[PDB]
Amino acid sequence: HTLVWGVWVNGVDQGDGRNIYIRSPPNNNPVKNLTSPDMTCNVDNRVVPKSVPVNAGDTLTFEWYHNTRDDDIIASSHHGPIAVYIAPAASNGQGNVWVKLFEDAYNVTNSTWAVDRLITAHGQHSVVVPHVAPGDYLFRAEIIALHEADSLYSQNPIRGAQFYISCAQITINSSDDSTPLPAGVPFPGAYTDSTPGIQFNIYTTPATSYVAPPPSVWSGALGGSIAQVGDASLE
Ligand SMILES: OC[C@H]1O[C@@H](O[C@H]2[C@H](O)[C@@H](O)[C@H](O[C@H]3[C@H](O)[C@@H](O)[C@H](O[C@H]4[C@H](O)[C@@H](O)[C@H](O)O[C@@H]4CO)O[C@@H]3CO)O[C@@H]2CO)[C@H](O)[C@@H](O)[C@@H]1O
Ligand SMILES: *[C@@H]1O[C@H](CO)[C@@H](O)[C@H](O)[C@H]1NC(C)=O
Ligand SMILES: [Cl-]
Ligand SMILES: [Cu+2]
Repeated sequence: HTLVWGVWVNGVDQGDGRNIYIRSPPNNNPVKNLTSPDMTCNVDNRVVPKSVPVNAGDTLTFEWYHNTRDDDIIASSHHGPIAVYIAPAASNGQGNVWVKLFEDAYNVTNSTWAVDRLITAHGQHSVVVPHVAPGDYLFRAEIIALHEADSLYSQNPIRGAQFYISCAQITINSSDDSTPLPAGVPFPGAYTDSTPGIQFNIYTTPATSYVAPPPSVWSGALGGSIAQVGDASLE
C-alpha cells in the first residue's frame, strides 16, 4: 500500500504533485485485475492540470509514501520488483504505447528486492530522461508486490500479484531527439496469468530464480537507480 507524493528533478523537489502533475488514485489500495483499465494509470486516470518541465539527461526521482510523506513508504511484506514505463500523453495510456525505461527485481550482492531498497531510499527511485521528441509524456512507475502472488487474482480474487501504479505528467522541453520513442506494450494487456514474474512464490522459491515480467528495457533507456536524492524533512 503506497502512492507517489511528487518528483525531484536533478535533486530539486518539484513540490506536492498529487492530483496536480500525478494522476493520483483516491487511495493506496493495489490494482490486481490484469484486464482492468485500472492497469493503465490506476483507478483515476484523467488529465490533471500540470506537467513537470525536464530535459533529456535530467534525473527524474519519484517519491512514494504510505500514510504521510517520508513515513515507512510501503509495508516490508510487499517484496517485489520496480519498473518505470514512458508513453506519449497523446496515447492517454491507450494502445501499444508503454516503453520500459527501468527494471529492478532482486540484487544478489545485498540480497534486497527493489521494494526493500525503496523503503531504505525514503521512497525515492530515479530514471535519467531519455533523448525522445520534445513534448508531453506519462511516466508510469510500477511496484509489483508478490506477498500473495503464489495465487492468480483471476482464480482467487482475494490473492494475486499487487500493482502499485502511478502516472506522472512530464513535459520534455530540450532534447536532440537522438532516440525517437518506439511503439510499446498496452496496459491493460502486456501482463496475463501466464506472463513470467506474475505468479511466483517468494516463500518456497529463491529470489535469484525470480524473472520480472516483460517487456525488456528499451536500448534508448539511460538507466536509473533506487536511492535518496534529497531530504523531504527540510521543507
Ligand atoms: O507477511 C507474509 C504474509 O503476508 C500476508 O499479507 C499481509 C501483508 O503482509 C500485510 O502487509 C498486509 O497489510 C495491509 C492491510 O491488509 C491493509 O488493509 C492496510 O490497508 C490500510 C492502509 O495501509 C492504510 O495506509 C490506509 O489508510 O488504510 C488502509 C485500509 O485499511 O495496509 C496493509 C499494508 O500496509 O496485509 C496482508 C494480509 O493479507 C499474506 O497473505 C501471506 O500469504 C503472507 O505469508
Ligand atoms: C476485471 O476487469 C474486467 C474489465 O474491466 C472486468 O470485466 C472483469 O469483470 C474484472 N474481473 C473481476 C473479477 O472483477
Ligand atoms: Cl495486502
Ligand atoms: Cu499493500
